[PDB]
Amino acid sequence: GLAQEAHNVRVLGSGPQTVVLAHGFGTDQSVWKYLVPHLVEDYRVVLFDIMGAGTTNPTYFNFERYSSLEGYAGDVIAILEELQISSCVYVGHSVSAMIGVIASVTRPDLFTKLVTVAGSPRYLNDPDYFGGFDLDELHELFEAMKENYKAWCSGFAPLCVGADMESLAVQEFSRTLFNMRPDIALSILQTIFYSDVRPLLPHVTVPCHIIQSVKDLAVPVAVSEYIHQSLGGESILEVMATEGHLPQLSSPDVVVPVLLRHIRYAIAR
Ligand SMILES: [Mg+2]
Ligand SMILES: [Mg+2]
Ligand code: NA
Repeated sequence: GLAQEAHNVRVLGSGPQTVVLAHGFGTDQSVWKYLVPHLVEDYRVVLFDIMGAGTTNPTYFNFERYSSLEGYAGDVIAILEELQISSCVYVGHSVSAMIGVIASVTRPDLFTKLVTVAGSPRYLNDPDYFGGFDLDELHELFEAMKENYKAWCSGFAPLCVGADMESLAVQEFSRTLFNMRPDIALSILQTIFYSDVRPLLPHVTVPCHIIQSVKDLAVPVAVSEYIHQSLGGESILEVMATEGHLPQLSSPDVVVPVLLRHIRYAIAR
């Protein structure tokens, strides 16, 4: 299939229950490597890479399509229809959280449940909302990406994963970051940091399970609280006693059980 080839779609497990695992910026579907073995016995598991990941063809990259998160939401829908999947649980890491939120407002029929890991509808600050970042901070971040991409990746990965340089996850993430073509990495990260999905949250109807590390460089806990307060369907908040923006990769011993519970169980009342 077209989307299956372009997004490295892999379908594992078995059964009528389907779980889609969608990774965030700088990594790929390997971010789920410790969760997948605990799902395949009970679920059909759909893995894919978002366009622009270092595992995808950079000559392909459609800069206009991916200048807005709507392009990534369209990709999710196209993958499910190409796979003829009419219903799934969608687990979205970082940017893939809001991508699933957007896809669920366009096509609520495709999702029985959203599970977000370190999602945020807005990273910039305004007088009534603290996203965590201001404009000149972002400017200097983007200039570092342009000036020395390898040095940027090497400094960014430990801060993002929230661990020392020699952490396994830091080293994995350093490598997947540096496999992105620098102009594509910059374009995607600008699309992410300048997004605003806040107006869409009240229009969500799919129940959402909102997960993050208590200490996440990219997501203040107050943002997760804001998501819970703004969503138009049922939702539950579970802040984890972990540090890091890729907690399913760096702290799987405790984060995999959290994800399993929220994939498996419905919100009470
Ligand atoms: Mg991201
Ligand atoms: Mg206001
Ligand atoms: Na639904």
